[PDB]
Amino acid sequence: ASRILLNNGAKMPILGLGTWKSPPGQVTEAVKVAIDVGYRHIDCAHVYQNENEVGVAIQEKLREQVVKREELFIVSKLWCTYHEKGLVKGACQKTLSDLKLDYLDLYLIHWPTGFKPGKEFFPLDESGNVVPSDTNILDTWAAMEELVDEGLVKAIGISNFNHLQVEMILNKPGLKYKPAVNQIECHPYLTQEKLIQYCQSKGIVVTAYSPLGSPDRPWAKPEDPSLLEDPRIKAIAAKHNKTTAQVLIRFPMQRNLVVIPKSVTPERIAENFKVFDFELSSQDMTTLLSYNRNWRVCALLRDTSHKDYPFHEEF
Ligand SMILES: NC(=O)c1ccc[n+]([C@@H]2O[C@H](COP(=O)([O-])OP(=O)(O)OC[C@H]3O[C@@H](n4cnc5c(N)ncnc54)[C@H](OP(=O)(O)O)[C@@H]3O)[C@@H](O)[C@H]2O)c1
Ligand SMILES: NC(=O)[C@@H]1C[C@]2(NC(=O)NC2=O)c2cc(F)ccc2O1
Repeated sequence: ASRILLNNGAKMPILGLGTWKSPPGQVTEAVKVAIDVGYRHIDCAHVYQNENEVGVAIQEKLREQVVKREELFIVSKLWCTYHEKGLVKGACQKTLSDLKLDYLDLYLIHWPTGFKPGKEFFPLDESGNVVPSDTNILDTWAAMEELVDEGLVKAIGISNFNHLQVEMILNKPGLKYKPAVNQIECHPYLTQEKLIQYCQSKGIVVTAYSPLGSPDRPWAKPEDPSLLEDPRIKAIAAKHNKTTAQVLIRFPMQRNLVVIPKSVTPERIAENFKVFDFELSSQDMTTLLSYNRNWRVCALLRDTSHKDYPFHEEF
């Protein structure tokens, strides 16, 4: 089945296109190709600095009647410098304008960490530390709930929240809407069994980011593990007559996760979508899970001092 049921009653395509690092002069065509080939979920963010260009593609394909808006599932995130109650609505509307939408299917708090508002996405003090905001994530969550009540977003969620932070929202006094999704890093080197189990036990759908290991991450090093070239994973792919990437995408799908591989390459975009025609065995799945090494691509290493930094806790 191509979609999963959220706790807001809407359905979310379990496969989406990521857009972090997608160059602004390539991402319009990437999203047009993705929708042409059958993608119905696009994962976006203001901090990616390319929403206008993603939006151009979405609008053209609506205009062309390639797809209807009801059939698309568009996701964006609230960046850390906009956690203040007075800035949330504005941030959302700028993203909407850029994406040329009148609503988001899903809007996520991008990180539990709030930063000082301003032009800079990573505001620094004179000694190099990121400057935090005094806003806490419970007041940020209430502002996200307002967005629902104003019709700007159909669902709200969180990203990069650890289990104690998910729990804090779940136990927020006067909680109005629970989070629908927690978007976290997840791949065979970071399998996240504990956090996923917790979120799913709570009815919260987990989206797996960097499922291919983010080989274009800016800080990659030639000696890092490589999922795509791990011969153990190659072997499993070979056996199923699929590519390694296809295996890496099918893997979270069979854990009842949503997954959002990024590509701006038309051939790979199509490749990545042909994952609905084969099944990994239970054994394949346990084998993939065994490769966990708690290897994190996205650890926000410029702000490990934040009170709300999520990755000091085990999960
Ligand atoms: N919530 C957050 O904090 C957060 C954090 C990280 C990522 N994300 C989201 O998750 C998405 C996915 O993560 P990611 O961008 O870090 O990386 P990823 O999706 O794990 O990997 C993308 C890299 O893989 C390459 N690639 C894609 N398909 C391939 C295939 N079939 N064969 C070989 N190489 C392939 C891409 O190349 P080309 O593009 O050159 O084809 C690109 O270099 C992001 O784009 C973003 O939407 C969210
Ligand atoms: N260092 C990190 O872990 C995050 C990763 C991350 N990528 C992503 O998709 N979400 C993120 O927040 C990102 C994206 C940016 F545009 C800029 C910084 C950046 O930092």
